[PDB]
Amino acid sequence: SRKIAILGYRSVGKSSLTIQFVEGQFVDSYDPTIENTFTKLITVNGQEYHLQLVDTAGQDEYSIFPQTYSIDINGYILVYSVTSIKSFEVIKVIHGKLLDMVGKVQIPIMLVGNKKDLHMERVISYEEGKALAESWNAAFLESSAKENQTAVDVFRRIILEAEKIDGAA
Ligand SMILES: Nc1nc2c(ncn2[C@@H]2O[C@H](COP(=O)(O)OP(=O)(O)O)[C@@H](O)[C@H]2O)c(=O)[nH]1
Ligand SMILES: [Mg+2]
Repeated sequence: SRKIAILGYRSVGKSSLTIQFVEGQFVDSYDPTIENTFTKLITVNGQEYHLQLVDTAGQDEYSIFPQTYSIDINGYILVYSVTSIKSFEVIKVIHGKLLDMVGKVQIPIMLVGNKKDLHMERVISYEEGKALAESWNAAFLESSAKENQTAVDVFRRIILEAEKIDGAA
């Protein structure tokens, strides 16, 4: 049982992949940007896995200081956009600090790149992102809400690293 926190700029497509991922199905999904908690129970290798993710925007991209973000999770999935130097740079910021705040051990970190159909432009480099995810020992993933297959790939790849990071902490 681990809850993964979602950190994605505005209209980055959080709610889109949150619904497409959790359900594992690309549905119409065309609502505003409401915050909430989601859940996804699945079995990997016969082993049960219960994940719960949240999409919030209290103040900052996610606010490091007390602001309803004092949840009790055990995961983190930051969504970076292949078009918003803002989405990926802030994600790298909130992380640096956040990490610095908890000063804990290796926790499940997932760097997912949403809005893949935009990658056609790819403003951020797969590398820079690689070195980043490698820095925190996180996994770098690039998918699209409008695409299930990609999502799925993010579901397995994450649970996987989730395993490694678990061995550490
Ligand atoms: N091109 C593209 N747009 C997406 C994708 N996922 C969501 N979006 C966009 O996200 C925008 C806002 O919806 P939403 O999912 O609520 O983003 P959120 O405000 O960050 O949660 C809409 O303009 C959607 O087109 C995607 O996979 N590809
Ligand atoms: Mg939203």
